[PDB]
Amino acid sequence: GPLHMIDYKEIEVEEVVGRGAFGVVCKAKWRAKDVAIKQIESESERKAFIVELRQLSRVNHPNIVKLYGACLNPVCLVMEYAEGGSLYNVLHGAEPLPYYTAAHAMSWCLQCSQGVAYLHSMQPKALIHRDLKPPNLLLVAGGTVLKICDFGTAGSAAWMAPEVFEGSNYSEKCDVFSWGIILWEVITRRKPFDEIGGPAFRIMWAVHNGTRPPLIKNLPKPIESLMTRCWSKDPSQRPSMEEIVKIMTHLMRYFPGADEPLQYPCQHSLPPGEDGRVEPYVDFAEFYRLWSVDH
Ligand SMILES: CC(C)Oc1c(NC(=O)c2csc3c(=O)[nH]cnc23)cccc1C(=O)N1CCN(C)CC1
Repeated sequence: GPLHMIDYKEIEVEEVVGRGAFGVVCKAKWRAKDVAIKQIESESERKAFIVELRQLSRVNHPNIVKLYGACLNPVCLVMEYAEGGSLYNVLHGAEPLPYYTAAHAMSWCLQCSQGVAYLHSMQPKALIHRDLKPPNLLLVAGGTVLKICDFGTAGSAAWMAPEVFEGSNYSEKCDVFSWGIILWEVITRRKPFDEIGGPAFRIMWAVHNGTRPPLIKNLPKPIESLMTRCWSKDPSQRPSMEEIVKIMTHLMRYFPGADEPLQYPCQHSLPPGEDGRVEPYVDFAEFYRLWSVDH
């Protein structure tokens, strides 16, 4: 795909917003447009920079970040600016947190899977993201449109498939595991394996033994099936991302109002930690209503 060579004199850096998977993201202006620039900081992030630049350029999809171009002095990428911030920040970040609905949660997960499905259909070899998690998912258009960023692989223990941290023969089915966890996360508004915590290896061990995050009380069985399939030990028993996009598209019939921008605040307090099952943040009342009207 097309790319622009950037003169750094054409960039006016406004403020530093935070760090990506590598480097530093800064809000900027270029060609009088609102951009986000990602500067390398460690010089050891050179491999990551080359990988992201290599992938983002050939990738072209509504649910993957627009790469506008690159500047080589100093070494930085010029991408689109995400107004809403990361999905992680929307779920768990700074108070006051925005209120969101089951429709949003389902819509976000559909959009995410849409991007990943595109990546998995790349020619001649599939493109695996290898790092799917809410900090690498961005929200634009008032939090109604999701974009995948941070392709530096193409603190992640909670979203990683068991075969990945085992160094084993992993395929694109590891992305499917990640998506499974993300689905659980947006439904519950809980950090996966927050209960476990510790350092990384404590989660890795838990997941490796077959620990998955707790089941959700009152969750629809078709969503529950999809979720628990996505996080099977055997990679072959997980669905394809092509199948996930189709299933999720069809469930959106029972999730209307997904295009309503995040605007209402939320004062969020959490139920007891481990009961076996957890309460969803979102309400499935309307789902069940619209379902029984059809079925
Ligand atoms: C992850 C973070 C930087 O994400 C935000 C962004 N990010 C972007 O616009 C962005 C555009 S491209 C791109 C990328 O490739 N990686 C990470 N972020 C981006 C913007 C505003 C707030 C946030 C946001 O959650 N922080 C709020 C403030 N906190 C100190 C840091 C997190």
